[PDB]
Amino acid sequence: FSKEESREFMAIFPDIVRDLTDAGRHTDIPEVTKRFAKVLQYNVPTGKKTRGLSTVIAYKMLEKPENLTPENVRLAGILGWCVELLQASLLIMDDLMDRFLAINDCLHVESSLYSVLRKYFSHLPCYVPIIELFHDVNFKTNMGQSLDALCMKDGRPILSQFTMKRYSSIVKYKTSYYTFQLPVSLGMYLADMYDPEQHRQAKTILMEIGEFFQIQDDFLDAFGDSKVGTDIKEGKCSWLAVVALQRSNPAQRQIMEEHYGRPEPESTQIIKNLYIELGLPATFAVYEEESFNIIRTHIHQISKGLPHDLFFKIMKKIYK
Amino acid sequence: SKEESREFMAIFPDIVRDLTDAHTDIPEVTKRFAKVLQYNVPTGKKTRGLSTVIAYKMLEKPENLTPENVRLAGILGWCVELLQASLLIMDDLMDRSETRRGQPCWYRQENVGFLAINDCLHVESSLYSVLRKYFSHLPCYVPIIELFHDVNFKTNMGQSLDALCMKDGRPILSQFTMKRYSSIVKYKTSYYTFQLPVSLGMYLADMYDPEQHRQAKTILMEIGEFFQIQDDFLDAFGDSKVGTDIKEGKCSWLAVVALQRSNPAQRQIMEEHYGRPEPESTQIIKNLYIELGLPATFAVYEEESFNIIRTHIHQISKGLPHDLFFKIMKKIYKR
Ligand SMILES: CC(C)=CCC/C(Br)=C/COP(=O)(O)OP(=O)(O)O
Ligand SMILES: [Mg+2]
Ligand SMILES: [Mg+2]
Ligand SMILES: [Mg+2]
Ligand SMILES: [Mg+2]
Ligand SMILES: [Mg+2]
Repeated sequence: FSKEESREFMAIFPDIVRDLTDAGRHTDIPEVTKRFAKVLQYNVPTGKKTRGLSTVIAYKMLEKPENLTPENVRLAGILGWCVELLQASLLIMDDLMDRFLAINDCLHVESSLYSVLRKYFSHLPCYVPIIELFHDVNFKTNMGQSLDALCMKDGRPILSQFTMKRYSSIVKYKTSYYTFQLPVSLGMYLADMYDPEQHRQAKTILMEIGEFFQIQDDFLDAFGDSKVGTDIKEGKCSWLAVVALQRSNPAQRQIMEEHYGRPEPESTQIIKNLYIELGLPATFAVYEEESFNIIRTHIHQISKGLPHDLFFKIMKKIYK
Repeated sequence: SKEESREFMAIFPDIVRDLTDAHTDIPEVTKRFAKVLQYNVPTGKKTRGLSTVIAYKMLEKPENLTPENVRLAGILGWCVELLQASLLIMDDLMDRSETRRGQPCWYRQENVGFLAINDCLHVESSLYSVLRKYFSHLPCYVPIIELFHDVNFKTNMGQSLDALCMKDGRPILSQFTMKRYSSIVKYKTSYYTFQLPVSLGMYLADMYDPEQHRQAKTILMEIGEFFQIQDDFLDAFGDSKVGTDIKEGKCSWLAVVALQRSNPAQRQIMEEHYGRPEPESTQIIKNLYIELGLPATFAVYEEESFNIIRTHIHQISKGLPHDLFFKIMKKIYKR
């Protein structure tokens, strides 16, 4: 993302806060409105904002050059901030589950994106497709979070649940829909691209990119150079654990059963030692090459009048 | 009405099928979501859902009241019950309550706990899927979507304002003012309990006049305030549900009026004993409420508020039916 893109995007955030905390309306509840301004200011604008900026990039690469006015690029930025409000509601739910922030702040921040959509988009043709997309992505993300939770019982990982089929479903529902599909489908709708076949072709490639993203992330959690990775300690349904269980003989399976998802640092080292023994680094190297090649092929094959450069830009951001 | 109740209840199983049995690659989580809906949504009294059907039947032109349109009103009623189910799942986790209406709180069930947050967000999100299935081709679609999102935002402001009356599990009695109490009841309860069912009935009847919605809101916020004050009164003085508002340190009408009427010695009793777990501390507060004559004060408020609201309903103008607001009044005041 360019300096211009990053700065124009960040310039919108203070307007979003004023919009949601009823600036100019003279509210009967100033103390709780002032608190909500702090909830937004403290939790929404501080990250890398990759999902929000991806919404702007998608719109710029899908729209006709002649329709790329400062006004339309700003609307794309506002949609990007709606994605970042959803991201913030999900990160807040994570902070609450890990332990100023109240439990209902995640519901409140999620609800706030619909107020922003109504303010800026209610008179445009893309309004109902956009609100229906957010509704559907919200429901699917909740299904993904619940599927992830069904891999744990009484504080212990259920290793029988750690299948590649279940892993692929968790990544798709919990992460890929809101992280990869939502920004691109928002860009398409703002560019008045409603063709189901176009949305379907984009979704197919973006779910593939999303799966590589999460597998790379899972690999680096254990084998990256250090934040310090806690997936093993937390008993997470990670690609490493799924492939470990595929490759394990009964003795190796017993090591996973005894030491996976334990608080003792020694147990994390025992699992890392097993991942090394099982050749998960070499397996990841093969997956990375084969997955990159398949995704590059599918992007080159993209039809229905969709631009390739958008998907290559997204892919190159993940693989580098 | 028996017929109205049974008609309404007959819709629920279809809504569960719409949300779980219509994502074929993830059956374990759709089966679980059916159980979340079945536990939290259809048990006990469905007053808000049924009030949506009643409001519609009193707002719509008699000739337009088909079984099909009455069923759409019922589906909107269930969307209100879906919103309520989401709010109470979350509130019970926040307040660490044991039961609601005798049922163990959802978050307390095996292997839920803080996963109740995801279930809250999931149940709330689900009502928009119901709206899309049944209303996407009707003119009322976007107004109804916008009303649900706006009421959710306002209800969250109410819950957060309620929380600003507590610090580290201790009530902040300086926050217990009638103006703060009125604002909590308006945002936290009255919007989703009273405004939402009536505004849904109006939209389904193609009544979009902002002035009509404004006139309805003014009366329904007044009725909503008496409703919660009566509820607060009966928590302490009702004949045994067992009231735990004092133990929980709630910003109740009783606590607010007690602090208004208290001399400095009586204030110190509230400061020492309000929101404490000890049964003797609840007894001390109840005894203070009796000493301060809160029963007589409630009796006077009940009479005066009934007369003021009745006068305000007589003065309602535009097309709004007076009989709807009198019927709601009769249901709350029981006269
Ligand atoms: C946003 C959000 C989660 C709102 C909850 C609204 C409601 Br309704 C909360 C219930 O209110 P309260 O806890 O004061 O009494 P009780 O639990 O019925 O005894
Ligand atoms: Mg990770
Ligand atoms: Mg409660
Ligand atoms: Mg509460
Ligand atoms: Mg009560
Ligand atoms: Mg209670």
